[PDB]
Amino acid sequence: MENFQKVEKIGEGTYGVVYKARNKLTGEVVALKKIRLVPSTAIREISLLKELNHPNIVKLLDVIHTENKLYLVFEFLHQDLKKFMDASALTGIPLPLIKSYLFQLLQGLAFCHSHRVLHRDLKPQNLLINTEGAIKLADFGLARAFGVPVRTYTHEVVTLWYRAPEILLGCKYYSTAVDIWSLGCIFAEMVTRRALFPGDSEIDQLFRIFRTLGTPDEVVWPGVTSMPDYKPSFPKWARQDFSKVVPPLDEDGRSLLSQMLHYDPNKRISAKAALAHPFFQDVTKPVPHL
Ligand SMILES: Brc1cccc(-c2cc(NCc3ccncc3)n3nccc3n2)c1
Repeated sequence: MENFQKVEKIGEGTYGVVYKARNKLTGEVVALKKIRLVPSTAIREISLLKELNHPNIVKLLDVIHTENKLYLVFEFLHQDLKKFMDASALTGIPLPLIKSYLFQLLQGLAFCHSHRVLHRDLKPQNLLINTEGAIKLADFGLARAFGVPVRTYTHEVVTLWYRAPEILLGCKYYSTAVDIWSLGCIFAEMVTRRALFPGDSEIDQLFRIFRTLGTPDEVVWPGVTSMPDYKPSFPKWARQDFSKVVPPLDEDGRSLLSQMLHYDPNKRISAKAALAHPFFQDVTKPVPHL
């Protein structure tokens, strides 16, 4: 905390304020995250993340716990995907770059998932990009450490847009499939230049999902009608063709996206199988203009 000079507020994250900072001694530029409460379970979970190192995962440099306050020190990246998508609304991200980013994000997932660590709150705001054509996932593993609240510490609404349907339907246990759902929602958003499912409450989110993909049933999703927040009185909507949902996307893309958005989490494609999908046959790594 005093080992760091604040350079600038980046924003108010899920768990606290996020700062760009400089290591006062070493001069290293880092992202400093304050985690508002701390519990031994959290400290032990966090420490395990220091080993979860991968080029597509923002590096956890240190955990500082002093005076019952908690700070996480990460590798700093200059830009996130949400700002990048906004900045390129006029023209859209070129497909070769969307493809490269999707490819790298799936690599990040495949790595963490193989160590059985989930993100659970993937969203454009925590996908970070550099001037080298790289993209990295920020805040991996934190949801398991600190929970995911409804409001941030500054009362901002945590988005539901990328939340998997099994969460919304009140599953007690999350699998890695929840991240593949979020990431498919982001893939669709990069392609169309519009969020796929911009829900503004849990039921609005669910009902937006049903409107596009069909109200799930026992045929598409064995066991769905027995989940805690499922109701027989949900309206029954018919599925739309993906040709209509993500129009410009080619047949490989639409086929991969559909597998990433399968209702049944057990059927939803894994990150590892997604990397082998023919969509990625001609993948390259362009530099974004930035
Ligand atoms: Br607020 C908020 C919510 C979720 C993630 C981040 C965030 C942003 C960046 N940098 C992107 C950025 C930097 C400066 N200004 C805007 C965005 N970094 N870099 C390392 C971790 C990290 N976490 C910030």
